[PDB]
Amino acid sequence: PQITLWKRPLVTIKIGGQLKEALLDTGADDTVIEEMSLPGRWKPKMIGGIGGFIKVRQYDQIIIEIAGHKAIGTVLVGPTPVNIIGRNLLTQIGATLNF
Amino acid sequence: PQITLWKRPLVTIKIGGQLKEALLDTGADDTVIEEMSLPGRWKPKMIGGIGGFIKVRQYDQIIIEIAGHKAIGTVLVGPTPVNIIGRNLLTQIGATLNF
Ligand SMILES: CC(C)(C)NC(=O)[C@@H]1CN(Cc2cccnc2)CCN1C[C@@H](O)C[C@@H](Cc1ccccc1)C(=O)N[C@H]1c2ccccc2C[C@H]1O
Ligand SMILES: [Cl-]
Ligand SMILES: [Cl-]
Repeated sequence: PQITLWKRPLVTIKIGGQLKEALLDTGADDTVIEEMSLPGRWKPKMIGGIGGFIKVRQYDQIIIEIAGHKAIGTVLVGPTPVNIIGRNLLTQIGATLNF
Repeated sequence: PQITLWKRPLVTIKIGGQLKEALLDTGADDTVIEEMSLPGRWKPKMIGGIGGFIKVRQYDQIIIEIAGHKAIGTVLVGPTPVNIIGRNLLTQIGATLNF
């Protein structure tokens, strides 16, 4: 689809068997989801936002369906105020910014 | 252009006669620039992201060029970690996300 930017570009995702709303975020290097369980091993990470850093758990090789499009990649889980689809997964669904 | 997301979507902007690097950020509601001088009066604003909030100075009706495209709109100034072009100006220049 073509998504305009008049409002936040929120879409439905499926991750870990769960449906969530998430933001398509070209400024985000990484994908960051609110607290949930994911399978496999994880390691801690600190990631930096405009207001400082938060501690997250990093899970690799996680499948996500983003507005109907499947992708696999690293997903960070922690106390993010909104669920964020970052560039590591936007690339996989073929998302571009156009003007 | 059509900008892919394999790398950060950094572009050159022009504000106050000077060239700066800035991030095209669909996840940002507003545009916020590192400390610089802008004309006129400012209003207070708090902006929140990952990690919490920062206090910024809001300047309205500022002339700004984004990757060659002319805009006139609200620019926030404050201790942002990187210069960010958000949706208020991305809409002005006609930007969309496409996949
Ligand atoms: C991986 C992670 C998510 C941590 N990345 C970011 O937060 C980066 C940080 N850099 C910076 C960085 C920090 C440390 C190291 N390298 C880089 C600047 C750009 N952000 C990306 C932003 O798009 C993230 C959004 C998230 C958000 C959206 C809505 C509500 C809450 C949080 C963001 O912070 N957006 C906010 C935002 C942004 C600008 C202006 C106004 C507003 C309000 C709000 O829309
Ligand atoms: Cl990845
Ligand atoms: Cl591509």
